[PDB]
Amino acid sequence: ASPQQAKYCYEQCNVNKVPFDQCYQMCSPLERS
Repeated sequence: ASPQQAKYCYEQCNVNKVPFDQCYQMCSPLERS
């Protein structure tokens, strides 16, 4: 597992430019699916 990679995804998603729901859409497979 890698909670760090998850946190990176949820961080960089909005840092770059994506809506929260889109962030969840992309990072969810990584974090928990």
